[PDB]
Amino acid sequence: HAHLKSATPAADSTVAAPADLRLTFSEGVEATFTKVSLSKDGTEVAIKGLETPDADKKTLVVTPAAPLAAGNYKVVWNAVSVDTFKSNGEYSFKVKK
Repeated sequence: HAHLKSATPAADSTVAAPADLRLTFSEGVEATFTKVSLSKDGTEVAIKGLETPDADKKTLVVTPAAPLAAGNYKVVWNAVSVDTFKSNGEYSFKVKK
């Protein structure tokens, strides 16, 4: 099972808007089969297809379709690991103007 070790922006951080979100897991994850829901104050934020840039597939990149405006974001993730276990979790962060 893939478990989330760290993310950028970090959980409970307040940051300038990030270019994308990067979730680093304890096991490789499958970008095709993993799903992420990004929302702000209870409204869906559109994202692109997911990606794992590294050979080991341990960092998942979530790219918003348009730049992130200020406010309170929630990330709900549903990972499929490279050994094909499903796991899920969630966290939040804030974007400042």
